[PDB]
Amino acid sequence: LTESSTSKFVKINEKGFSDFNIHYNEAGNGETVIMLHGGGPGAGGWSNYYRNVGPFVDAGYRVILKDSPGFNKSDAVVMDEQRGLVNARAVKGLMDALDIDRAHLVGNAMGGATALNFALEYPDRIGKLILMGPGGLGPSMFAPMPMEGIKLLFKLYAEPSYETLKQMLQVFLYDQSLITEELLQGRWEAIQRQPEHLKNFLISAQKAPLSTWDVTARLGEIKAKTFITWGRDDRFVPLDHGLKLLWNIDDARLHVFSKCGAWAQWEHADEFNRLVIDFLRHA
Amino acid sequence: LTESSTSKFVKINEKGFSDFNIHYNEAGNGETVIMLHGGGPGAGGWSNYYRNVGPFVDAGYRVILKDSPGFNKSDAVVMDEQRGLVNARAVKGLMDALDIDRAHLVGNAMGGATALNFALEYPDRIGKLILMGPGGLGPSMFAPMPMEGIKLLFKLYAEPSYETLKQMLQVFLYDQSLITEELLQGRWEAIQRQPEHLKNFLISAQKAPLSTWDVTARLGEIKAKTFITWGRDDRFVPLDHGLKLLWNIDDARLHVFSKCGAWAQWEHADEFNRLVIDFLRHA
Amino acid sequence: LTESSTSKFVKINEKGFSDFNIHYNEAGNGETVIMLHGGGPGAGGWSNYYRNVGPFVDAGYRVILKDSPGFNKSDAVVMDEQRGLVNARAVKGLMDALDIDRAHLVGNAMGGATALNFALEYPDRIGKLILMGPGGLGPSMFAPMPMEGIKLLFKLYAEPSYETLKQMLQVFLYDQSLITEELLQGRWEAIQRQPEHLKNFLISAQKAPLSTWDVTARLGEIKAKTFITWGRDDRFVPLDHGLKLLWNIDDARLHVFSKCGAWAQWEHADEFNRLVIDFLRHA
Amino acid sequence: LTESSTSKFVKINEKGFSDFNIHYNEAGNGETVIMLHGGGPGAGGWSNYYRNVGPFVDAGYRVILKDSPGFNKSDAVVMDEQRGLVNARAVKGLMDALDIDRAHLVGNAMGGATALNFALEYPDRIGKLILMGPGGLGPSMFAPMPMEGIKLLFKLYAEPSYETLKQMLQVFLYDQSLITEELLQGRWEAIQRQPEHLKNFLISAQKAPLSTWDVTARLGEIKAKTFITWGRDDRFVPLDHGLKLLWNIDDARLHVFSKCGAWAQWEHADEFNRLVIDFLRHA
Ligand SMILES: O=C(O)/C(O)=C\C=C\C(=O)c1ccccc1
Ligand SMILES: O=C(O)/C(O)=C\C=C\C(=O)c1ccccc1
Ligand SMILES: O=C(O)/C(O)=C\C=C\C(=O)c1ccccc1
Ligand SMILES: O=C(O)/C(O)=C\C=C\C(=O)c1ccccc1
Ligand code: NA
Ligand code: NA
Ligand code: NA
Ligand code: NA
Repeated sequence: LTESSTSKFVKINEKGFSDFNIHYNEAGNGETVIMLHGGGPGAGGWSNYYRNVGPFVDAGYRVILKDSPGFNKSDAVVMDEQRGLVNARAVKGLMDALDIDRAHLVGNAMGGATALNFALEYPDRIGKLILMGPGGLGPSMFAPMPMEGIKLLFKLYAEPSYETLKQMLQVFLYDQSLITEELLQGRWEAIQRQPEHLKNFLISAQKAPLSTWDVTARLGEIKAKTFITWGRDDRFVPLDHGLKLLWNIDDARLHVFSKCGAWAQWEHADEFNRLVIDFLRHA
Repeated sequence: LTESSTSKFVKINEKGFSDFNIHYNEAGNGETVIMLHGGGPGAGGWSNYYRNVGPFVDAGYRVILKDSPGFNKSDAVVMDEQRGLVNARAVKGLMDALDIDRAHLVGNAMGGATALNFALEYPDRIGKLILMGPGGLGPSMFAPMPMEGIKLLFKLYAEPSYETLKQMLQVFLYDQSLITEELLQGRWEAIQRQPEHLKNFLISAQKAPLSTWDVTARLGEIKAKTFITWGRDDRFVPLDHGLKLLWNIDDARLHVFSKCGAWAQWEHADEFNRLVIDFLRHA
Repeated sequence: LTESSTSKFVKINEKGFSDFNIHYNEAGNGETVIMLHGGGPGAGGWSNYYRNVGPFVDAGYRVILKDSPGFNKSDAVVMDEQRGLVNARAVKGLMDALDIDRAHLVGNAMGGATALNFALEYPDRIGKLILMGPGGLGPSMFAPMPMEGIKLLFKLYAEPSYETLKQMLQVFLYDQSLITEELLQGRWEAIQRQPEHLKNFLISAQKAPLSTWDVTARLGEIKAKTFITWGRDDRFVPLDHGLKLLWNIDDARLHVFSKCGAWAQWEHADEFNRLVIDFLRHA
Repeated sequence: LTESSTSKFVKINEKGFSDFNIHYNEAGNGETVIMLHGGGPGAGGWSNYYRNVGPFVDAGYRVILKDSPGFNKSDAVVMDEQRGLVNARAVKGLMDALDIDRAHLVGNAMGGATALNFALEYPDRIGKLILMGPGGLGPSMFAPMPMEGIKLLFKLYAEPSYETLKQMLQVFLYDQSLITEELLQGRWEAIQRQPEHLKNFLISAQKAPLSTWDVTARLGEIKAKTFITWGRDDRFVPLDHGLKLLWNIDDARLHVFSKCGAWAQWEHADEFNRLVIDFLRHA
């Protein structure tokens, strides 16, 4: 599978969205699993999940790697509401357009926020819920905020450079040897190709600060079976939030990977794939 | 499989042990997995692991449910050293007697301490290491100690009664509906059948308090791939110790079950069996 | 100072309360400090704060040790709303009746909940806010709930006995040598003298479970300078809630006493008195 | 009081030290309080404690602001052992040279490590122990390590610049408005004046990594009354280590300041001074 061979576009129409272009990468034909990416400069579905798409398709799922609004090849947008919710509206728009009744969701960081908001807003449209270090769940009991990684994410949005990108990826990943030229060049291309996304993200963030994303009080509404993953060494979203989700969601479990930053699906892809596929099949 | 059909005895000779009788329950014939039980009155291998033995044997392992010294049908003993270490010596004694070169270990609570000590003392004799809420790892950063459950364990040792046993099991398990008459009668029979074990446990505990069990400082020596499990609702061994192990053992992961006390292998048997079998096969 | 010499009654009329009798103990004539007690059987203002009233009066404060509705010598009541809020309404009723414009509040456990609700509902009527292990702030990130101490508090409400009272106090206090016959007999007398309070508490608790008390989401509204204290060894209200308050209230500090249960003002009276008086004078 | 008027030098001779020059700033004549600084580039006694020296002297103490070996105006040194211990040896050397029998110690970060090692090695020579976010106490249960601030401290040691110094101070302090030109120019002068200290620090750190500083296992030996302070927002030394000390030292208390980085004695000087003076007088 390649980005090119799996690349698709769909126009969505949900609430605020009118004829809004969503890019996604699709493979497989079984039960639908929609995978949702983080909010860093240059993020997108394919780059975030390229180590996961194959095994999930092999396991028999239909995998959709979605570009959230204002990222990668989806349309540009300035958001005045918290991104988790707006993003979830876009997932519903995509599912309606593609005639998908229910989907399992997988989301890291911003994508975890998207997935939480979707489960809250459209409980009849979700299967299982897989969350990797979801962002926006209020203060940490231990970590000073903004987190180290979030400071770098804002620095790169405001003053994009290849050097600052490398600095951000060094904080993002636990194992520095994973930062190949291929990874760097790829993310840098996505940043260079869509400068408007960077500008728009910063305007959006002013309009709706991270505090507005906090859906903690509503977590008791979630009836989806939930699998929470965390990197032990995540410098972007605090580990204690894994506990917050575990205590507040009715049917959840928590898996923490050692030697792992904020990209567990990439850093620990084999174990992540096995655990999540097992969860989807058997939980 | 039944307790009777799987029941075996072996005399061990390791360090302090001379012609010491160890009872165990064995089934299967593949790679050896030795499962080690907790330290509560009436504990033993079969009762602790009866929901696990079948699936592990089905998966192709040789399962040995070991009775630790001073429990169930193994010989009575008064220990002057911390039980984790003495217990680990007994595992080695059993393996030598049965000509087993390496074993995967599974242990909860006291059995987790046994398994940690074994990995430390005999690193050439262990495969993978599976730890469920291991006891004795020093103070908690959050929980007042002695833990609520430990107070009840000592109360039942000192003044055994069916009522106090039920009180202890109510704290041990998250879901109260799991406390059937079968469970209660079974544990009560093991308590009634070996009063000497109760007396000896209390003498042992005076000679080597829980502080003596703390092997935290040596955790960096462990080279075994390690899978740590915890019940979110464990009132016997504090949840933050799962983090302690995750930060201090080189290659570990942590899985926390929601709605789960100190007997995760029984309370969440299906998920526990699937996760641990996957770990043994693929990690 | 004695209970008898300081004993007063005042009828209150606030919202739901009509000609409702509130008992309190008053001494001193400076700035008013209202001290609010916990929710255990037999609790009351004088017994909870008798080691604190003298030093605060010596420091120049007017101290009011208030009996909350449904405790000690205040009127009996069945509450259908969370007690923190109803209790706070009663504090306002008392202050209005006594022509007190602003008060500093001190409250432990249930009384901490009362004080938080008061600061939220009547921000113009509070000076400084002193909180000792306040109850009802939602789940713990570490402690299984209901807490060990809360289980015993409900057991004593339902089946009052001198033995169960002693068991509860053993969990309440860190240092067992503090449990004198005087303490036990005193609390037992308050329990024996007002059986209706026990019955009513249990009815109230069914109508408004501890979850209803959770004001976490509103903590950002508190503008009062806040001093949070915790016992390291509190088995009634979880230590991590001290962190929750510290991160969520604008101007707070946290002081944790070692070797201390849920009655820090009594167990560590000298240090508590010095710290809180310094805070009132200088913060 | 000024740096110049209080400036003194003393040659020390303790274990490895031979005629080793120690610089310190002294004022007052009562009970001796030795204050010990952190390990950042350009750190020293006067700059670290200039908001504290006056009030402590006013309270009646003899205050010695000590420059640790390899900092500020003390002699250059390459250390092959953990700095906490070597530093503590230097404190003893100073006390012996000045005929001081016992001292109260105050230390932040590296200085907290110095003070812990001193209490362990010379328990007959310490009064009370005041610890502000002491460094080197092993892994955090929550924070990825090396901490954000420690990364910047090493960056500034290796590539000193005014810009990198400002970046470090921005992480060091919670309130950015405290970073005046006076603060920056002062620290920069100390860095420019002693380049050899920077080079030597980096050589020392290679010889004895932060892991070597971990004295956790010995904390039970400390008999000194101990006051632990932490900044809620400390990005250099993890907040949970305040809990570690509180559970492991016999007679400790913990005070956490909100809106506070790694320099609590400067960021919250008034409250810090009041609390520590009260502790020295009355605990
Ligand atoms: O998208 C990425 O891969 C990336 O580099 C960082 C993602 C950061 C987040 O999505 C995020 C969102 C909210 C809070 C914390 C973190
Ligand atoms: O063995 C059992 O099943 C049981 O009821 C309790 C086990 C308790 C422990 O083994 C234990 C050991 C050390 C510390 C904490 C807990
Ligand atoms: O009032 C007392 O002294 C007592 O024994 C226990 C108090 C318990 C509480 O007030 C309480 C309230 C809500 C949650 C936890 C604890
Ligand atoms: O000395 C300073 O003021 C400074 O900027 C940083 C101090 C850092 C430490 O001493 C330190 C030492 C060990 C671990 C963590 C932190
Ligand atoms: Na490489
Ligand atoms: Na049943
Ligand atoms: Na006594
Ligand atoms: Na300014």
